[PDB]
Amino acid sequence: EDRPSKAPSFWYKIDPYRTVQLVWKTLPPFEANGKILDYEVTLTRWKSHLQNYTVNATKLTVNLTNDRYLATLTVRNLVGKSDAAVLTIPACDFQATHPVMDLKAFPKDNMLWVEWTTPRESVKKYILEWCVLSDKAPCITDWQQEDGTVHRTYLRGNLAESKCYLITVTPVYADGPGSPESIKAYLKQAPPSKGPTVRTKKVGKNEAVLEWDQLPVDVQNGFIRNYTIFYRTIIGNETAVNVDSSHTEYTLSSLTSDTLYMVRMAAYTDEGGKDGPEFTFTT
Ligand SMILES: [Cl-]
Repeated sequence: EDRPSKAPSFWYKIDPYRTVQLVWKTLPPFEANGKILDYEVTLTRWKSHLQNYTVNATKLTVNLTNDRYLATLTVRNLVGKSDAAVLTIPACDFQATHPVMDLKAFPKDNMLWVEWTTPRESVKKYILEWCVLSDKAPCITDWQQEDGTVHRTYLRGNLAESKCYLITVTPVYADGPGSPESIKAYLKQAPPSKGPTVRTKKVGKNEAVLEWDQLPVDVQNGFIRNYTIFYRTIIGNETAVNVDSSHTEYTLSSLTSDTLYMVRMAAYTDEGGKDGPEFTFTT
């Protein structure tokens, strides 16, 4: 046989000394060239001694100083160890620059494609992170790695429908990271799983002020384009009104004094709408 053909994809996440969570990917069999026994990591605090760890996992958490660190990672099979994958963990006082330009993300062939403008400087590699935005879950990111030549690609892995992904592309140079650039996108959108709840702020005699709360990101199932307010009387006709997606209050005009009105709202995505709970009041 032979040792692993390739060095693993290699990246990190840091947040307060500071705690760094080194992470890597599992090399495919046709690159691992055999059963993977373990991985070897080393971290050299600038101008200090080399620290090392061997693990049979795909992550490593350590407490580092706010100094700089050079990281190395080698996956090991029976025949030997793969080439090392190098990282530079920038000193706390590091200033990143040179972001990507014209970042954009769009679904095509059931895959979520990301593309940007290839920068002037020469890039060593790209890092694409992405998590599902929710109000009942933190931003836990999946990720991948691309060569410095790439300027158009797709997120590798299992992506969900009706889920709003926050994608981040990060240039990587020998020096450290470039400035990140993010963007929100869906693999496939769909009618919201819930409609807005219309309630009366200020009830009047010849005019009513209605308010509602924006749909939590998880129930939208796609970018909300606009709302729609329906209302009628027990014996009247139903009137519909369009409302900008940014509005949280609307004022019904031309209302009859001492009357009962019935109201309900709808939320619309690029793929349809959803009604909310019916509501009633009286002038
Ligand atoms: Cl990868």
